[PDB]
Amino acid sequence: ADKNPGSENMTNTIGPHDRGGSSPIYNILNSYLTAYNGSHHLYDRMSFLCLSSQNTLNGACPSSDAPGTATIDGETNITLQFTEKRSLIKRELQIKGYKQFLFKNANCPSKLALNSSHFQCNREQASGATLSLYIPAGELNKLPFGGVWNAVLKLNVKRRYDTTYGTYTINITVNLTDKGNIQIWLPQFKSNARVDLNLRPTGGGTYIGRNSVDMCFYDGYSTNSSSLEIRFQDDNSKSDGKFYLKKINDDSKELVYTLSLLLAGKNLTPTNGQALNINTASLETNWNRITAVTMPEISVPVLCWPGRLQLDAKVKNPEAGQYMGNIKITFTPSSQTLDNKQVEKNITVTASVDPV
Repeated sequence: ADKNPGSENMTNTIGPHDRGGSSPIYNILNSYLTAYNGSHHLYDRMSFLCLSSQNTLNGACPSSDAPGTATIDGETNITLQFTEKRSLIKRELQIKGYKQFLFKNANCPSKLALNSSHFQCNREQASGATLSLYIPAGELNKLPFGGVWNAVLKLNVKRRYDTTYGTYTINITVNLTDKGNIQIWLPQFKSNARVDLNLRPTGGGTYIGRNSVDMCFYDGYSTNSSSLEIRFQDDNSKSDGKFYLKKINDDSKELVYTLSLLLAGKNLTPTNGQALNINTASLETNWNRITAVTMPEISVPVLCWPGRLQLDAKVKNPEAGQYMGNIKITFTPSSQTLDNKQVEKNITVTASVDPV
């Protein structure tokens, strides 16, 4: 059908793609018709130019008509800046671009650089042209961490050495997950987290203690997840929502403690085995130098939801000795409904009742 060139606004959503795998080719435009007319030949030399030759804000690539009359065969390299939604971190990816001409009586489907001079097919003038844009295989692998990476590609649509018809504004959104790196990060412990309750006698057989453990909940997605499920649980599940330390060498002797959690500005009170479901929108985030669980690498600090877990004990007439228990923390960040895996972290909790 006939088509008159002009400005257009487009949207592309890439993904979700997980950083654990190599990224495949992503088609942004495939032989998209930019212009065509069956009677005249005003569209016999369609060209596409970036707005700047080096500034990647909206895509950097040749910003004027190629000066040589020689046809430039092949594809144009476009360097495009992507900004991660939450972190505001900027990185550049390559987009490949090319045009193809349409002729009424013959076929010359050579790919031409966006900038190229026009040519005739068997002495015939083109009647129109298509535009193709894609992200080459492997480009996303360059990105440093999971998140929502956005770019706005801009190309002016032109009749070579003549009228500029308008601008194509192409919004590209890359949903880059990093599932293998979803984790509960503990700044003070690479492994085997342990806290002692620091019990001290206050007289009358009463013992009081308090300590805390810092953690950060990381979704491998720059905190773009809209909700999280979090739970704290211990061995001694006796079904009363309480947490117990047991005397080493004497399981029958127990010691009760309680938990409170400052989760990114929200004060919570976790009870044994009760899952907490929190909407993410109002939660604060912190930057943490969180490392990869295995691979792929997280090369630069990432956003996460910080939590300070406080353990309190006020205990009456406990028997002297060493006590120990475990807290199993589980975490599941929401998803657009794939439905992420649950991850965990274990904290060894101890306490000494020492009347000295």
